[PDB]
Amino acid sequence: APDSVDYREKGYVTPVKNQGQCGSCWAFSSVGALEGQLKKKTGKLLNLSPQNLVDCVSENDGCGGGYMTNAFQYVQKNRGIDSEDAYPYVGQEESCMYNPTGKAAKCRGYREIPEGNEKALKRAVARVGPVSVAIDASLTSFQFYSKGVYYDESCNSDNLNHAVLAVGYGESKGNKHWIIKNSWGENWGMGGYIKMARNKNNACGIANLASFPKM
Ligand SMILES: *[C@@H](C(=O)O)[C@H](O)C(=O)N[C@@H](CC(C)C)C(=O)NCCCCNC(N)=[NH2+]
Ligand SMILES: [Ca+2]
Repeated sequence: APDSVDYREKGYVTPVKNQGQCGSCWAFSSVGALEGQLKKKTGKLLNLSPQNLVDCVSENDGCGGGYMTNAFQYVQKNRGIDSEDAYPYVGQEESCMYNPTGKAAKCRGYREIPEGNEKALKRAVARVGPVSVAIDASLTSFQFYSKGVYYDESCNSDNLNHAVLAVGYGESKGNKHWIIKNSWGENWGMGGYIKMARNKNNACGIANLASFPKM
């Protein structure tokens, strides 16, 4: 794998969204990974709809939370997911209103990254594209993060609670990092992004629940 990669630079990443108060981080994380694969396979960069996943992925619990693997499994079974235009985010649970006419991507399965393995994660990011991951996002320091490579020793790898998107990795000031796209709006962090310490004993559990959709 290359020393660094940044998928934002290749145009594989849509703009930063804002999930609001709904517990739908898992939906934003999922469409982020599907959006990456869509661009890589078609050349089109398009917003896919997290609302579609929130209302329809019945293995999950809407605004009460969910998993990305369950979301990819839904898109495969359903034979598609709508675009954001065809199924707009409203930040609260509604009945399923999927319309195949608005279908913008498909999914033929998903793959998990070996638990805790940051090197497999790096290679997945290098080979595949943006990868859905989960972290401990509960610390005050994460929430008020503004710039630099994030590291806080109180972060708990066994307390995953927030799903994000790994869109690259690199190194700043001799500190290795992952480039992480969050869903708290473009004002948060560095334009809605965060560089999180890489190769520091799986900090924040970034490699504990990673996965990506097959397309
Ligand atoms: C994340 C967020 O909006 O900030 C959001 O609360 C979320 O979904 N968290 C996940 C945990 C990460 C993906 C590690 C969540 O808590 N999943 C478990 C939800 C409980 C499942 N219930 C049903 N019926 N499946
Ligand atoms: Ca499942």
